Amino acid sequence: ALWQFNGMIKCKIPSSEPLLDFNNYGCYCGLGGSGTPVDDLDRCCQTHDNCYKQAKKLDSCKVLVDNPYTNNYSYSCSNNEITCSSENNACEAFICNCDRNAAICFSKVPYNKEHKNLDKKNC
Amino acid sequence: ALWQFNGMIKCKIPSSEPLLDFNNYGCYCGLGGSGTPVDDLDRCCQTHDNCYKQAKKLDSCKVLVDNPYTNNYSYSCSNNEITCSSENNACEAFICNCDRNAAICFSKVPYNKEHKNLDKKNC
Ligand SMILES: CCCCCCCCCCOC[C@@H](COCC(F)(F)F)OP(=O)(O)OC
Ligand SMILES: CCCCCCCCCCOC[C@@H](COCC(F)(F)F)OP(=O)(O)OC
Ligand SMILES: [Ca+2]
Ligand SMILES: [Ca+2]
Repeated sequence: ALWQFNGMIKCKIPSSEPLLDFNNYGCYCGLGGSGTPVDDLDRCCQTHDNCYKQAKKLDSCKVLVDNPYTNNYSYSCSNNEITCSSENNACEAFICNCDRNAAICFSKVPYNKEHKNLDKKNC
Repeated sequence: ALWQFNGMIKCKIPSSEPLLDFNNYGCYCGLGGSGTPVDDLDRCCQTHDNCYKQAKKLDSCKVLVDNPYTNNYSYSCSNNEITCSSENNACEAFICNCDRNAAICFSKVPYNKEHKNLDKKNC
């Protein structure tokens, strides 16, 4: 769910409030997403969005009541490393992987303040 | 919470249904507990019970709405190893530790079918 993803980014980037720092960034970070990513961080978000889309196609996900945003899964952060729990069922394990890859990506790319709340008339 | 503890024991003992195998065992495994533990597994349960008691004394726990049984915390199981998440707050981190130590203990001691549903008139 959204809360585990928030916690994953803080595990990788301890100094951030992700929901504040990464939501509404570029053409992909935030609900939805269209166009050409404006930068590398925006590219991370595009991959993550494709990952959730991939996930929804999954038979194990279509059976669940909740979508990738409210689908709680299990993970741990210890020493700034993320571990998706083996207790997660197929769908949850897939989302956890999507979220874990994005958190790592976020922590590896430059952040451009100018792309925050990006004028979606540039997407 | 009770559900994470259940999941922790299965992480260590993949062949079990803990709620079925370990509840109602000896004088300590299960809600409550009094007397002299009947065996090593029962001793594991006594330590775990003392651990929750310790936890409740904790200032950070007394502030919470829920007791150790319904207090959700975060952890992962990967390769049969348990990791308490660093996202857990003081109280949750303490319970997770209590639960993790008990799961490991359970997996290290012999199980005696004869102590199941132990005649609490022997406690
Ligand atoms: C007017 C309403 C528009 C505002 C958007 C609603 C706010 C809810 C947030 C939804 O969250 C969208 C999102 C969150 O970004 C991650 C972070 F936790 F760090 F913010 O998914 P995405 O895959 O797009 O990010 C890569
Ligand atoms: C008539 C009602 C009595 C039945 C008991 C209620 C059932 C709810 C279970 C409560 O659970 C008690 C308990 C669970 O044992 C762990 C396991 F998940 F493996 F079962 O805590 P404890 O510290 O004592 O174990 C060491
Ligand atoms: Ca998006
Ligand atoms: Ca007990």
